[PDB]
Amino acid sequence: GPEMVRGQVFDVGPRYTNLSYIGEGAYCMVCSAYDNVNKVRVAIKKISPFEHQTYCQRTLREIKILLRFRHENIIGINDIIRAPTIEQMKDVYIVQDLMETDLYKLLKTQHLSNDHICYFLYQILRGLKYIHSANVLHRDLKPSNLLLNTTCDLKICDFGLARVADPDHDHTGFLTEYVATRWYRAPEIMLNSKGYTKSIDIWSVGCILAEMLSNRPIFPGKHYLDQLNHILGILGSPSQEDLNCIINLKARNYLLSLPHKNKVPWNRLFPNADSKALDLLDKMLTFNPHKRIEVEQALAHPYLEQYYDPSDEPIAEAPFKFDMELDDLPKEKLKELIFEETARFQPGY
Repeated sequence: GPEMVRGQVFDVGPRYTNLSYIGEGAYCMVCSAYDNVNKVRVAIKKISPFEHQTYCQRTLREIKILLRFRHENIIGINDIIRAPTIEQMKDVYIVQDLMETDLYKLLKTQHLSNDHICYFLYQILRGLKYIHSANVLHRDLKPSNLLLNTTCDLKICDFGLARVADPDHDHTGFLTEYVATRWYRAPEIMLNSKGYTKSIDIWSVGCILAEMLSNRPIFPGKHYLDQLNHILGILGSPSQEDLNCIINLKARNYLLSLPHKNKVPWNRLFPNADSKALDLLDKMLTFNPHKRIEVEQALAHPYLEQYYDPSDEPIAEAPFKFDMELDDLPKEKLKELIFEETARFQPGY
């Protein structure tokens, strides 16, 4: 019958032996297993999304993106297991390269050399350039979404919150709430942004970089507005012309109402960090999203010159303009669309 893992059913069938449980989630469960056709241990997350209309949007988005992206710094999909019919399908299993750890697990325990920090940051930017070249925004870059194997190869995962970029419809009101992880939110998310620009991802990488320099998140806000307060605590009060790009008065006046606080110098917060690294951190974490450095510009920064090579930093061939309108879609057209996009892995194809 179906083999079990910590109680639940985990029937990944005759290609994947020797189940070895790793973790859980709201609808996830991930296990180690032996891939008999290719003789390598692989990862498998078992998604059970079809009850919540919001979980199918996150599942169809990840699956669609991941299959079209092919990049050494973005996790791929090796296989997909589901039932042969739509109505027998209660689960979808995604087979990925097994990855021993992630940056979150590693920052909790290991203190990174400057060579490691430089290398991990290069790998993030190089895969991000491919994402942005496909006109995709990740929107949830944090350490736990950066996998690593035992030779410190880095791969970006979990495109569940990703959108096709849309800079012309990015503006919104003050305190317009947001799904992505709080500690890595750009300040403009809390002021006037829906997170539909590429600059939303650079800020998160900036945050990852700061956390790599010190094994500590730089802006650990505890609720939605403390986040903005943490950022201004270190960047200092936004300049006049910075404020002169915030047209929304509810956001502009909140900023005016705060007492003047001085910039905290980076060399102070990170006094054994490479000075080249602090200067790029500066450009990645500029308050003004338009002043903020772009991904390809970050790759050509002197801090990464030992690795920089634009001919070896590939861009996507197939960009999206298919924002796919997934959230005007009922229970069933999501399930039927997840069913259709996985067909290329079913036997008889």
